[PDB]
Amino acid sequence: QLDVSCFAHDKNIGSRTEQLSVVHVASAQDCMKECQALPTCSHFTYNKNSKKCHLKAGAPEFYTYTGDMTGPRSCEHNCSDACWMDGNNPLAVWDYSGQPPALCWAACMGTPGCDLYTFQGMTCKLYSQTS
Amino acid sequence: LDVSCFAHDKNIGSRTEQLSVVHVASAQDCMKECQALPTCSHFTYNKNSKKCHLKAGAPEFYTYTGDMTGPRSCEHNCSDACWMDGNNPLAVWDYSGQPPALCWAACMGTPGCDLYTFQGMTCKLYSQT
Ligand SMILES: [Cl-]
Ligand SMILES: [Cl-]
Repeated sequence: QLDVSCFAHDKNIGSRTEQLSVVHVASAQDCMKECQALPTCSHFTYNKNSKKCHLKAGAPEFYTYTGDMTGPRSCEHNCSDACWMDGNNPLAVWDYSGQPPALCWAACMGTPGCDLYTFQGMTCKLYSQTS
Repeated sequence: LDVSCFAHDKNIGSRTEQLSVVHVASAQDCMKECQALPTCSHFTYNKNSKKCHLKAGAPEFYTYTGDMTGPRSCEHNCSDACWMDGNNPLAVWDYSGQPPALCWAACMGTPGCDLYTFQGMTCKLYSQT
C-alpha cells in the first residue's frame, strides 16, 4: 500500500510536464508505484476516466483537465520551511512565539555556521549550507 | 530607529552573555548602541534600570520585569527562507492547494535546485550560494 492521501483526487488537477513514460493502470496508487520504479520520475498525472498514468521528470506545470489527479513521487516529502534534496538538519529549532523574525536573524548572526534561517509560524530555525 | 517590531511591555529578557552594558533613556537609544558595535545581534533594555545590555550570541529568552529584547535592527524582517548574505530564487511558482511533496518534485525536476521553500501557496526553488 502506497500513501496517496497528500494530493486531491477529485479536483481535475493535471500536469503538462513532458512525459517520461506512459502506461494505463487501475489506481492512483499503481501510478505512484510506476513513478517510484523510474529513477527520474518526480511526479505523475493519473486520469480516473482514461486510466492513463503519465510519469514525469520535470517540475510540475499545473492545469485543469477533467478526471486528472497529480501526485508526487511519494507523499513522504513533507518538509516546507527550507528543504534540501540531500537532507540538512537545522542547527537549531526554537519556539519564538511573540518575537519578530529580526530576532531569528539575530540568532543566525550570533550562531557560527549559520547561513540562513526560516521563521514559519514563529518557529526560528537556523541552517548551515551543506557541501 | 524603528523599535516597533518587538514588544516593550512583555518583560522579555535575554540571558545571552553581554558585550557591554550602558545606560540610555529609550529602546531606540539602546538599539543605536547595539548598531555601534559590529557583533551586537540583539539587546535587552530595561524600563526601570535604564540599562541597555548589548549581546553578540543568539538570544536566550526569559522573563524579567521591565525588560524588552530587540534585534540589531527591526529591518531584518524576512520570514520565509532568509540568507544572511541574500539569495535570489531559481524559480517561484504558484502551487496553491498542493502538498509540500509536489514542491519537492519541482526541485527534483529542476537542475541546479538544491532546496525548496513552500510556505503559503508559493513553491520557491533555490541553489545554494
Ligand atoms: Cl488551467
Ligand atoms: Cl541537479
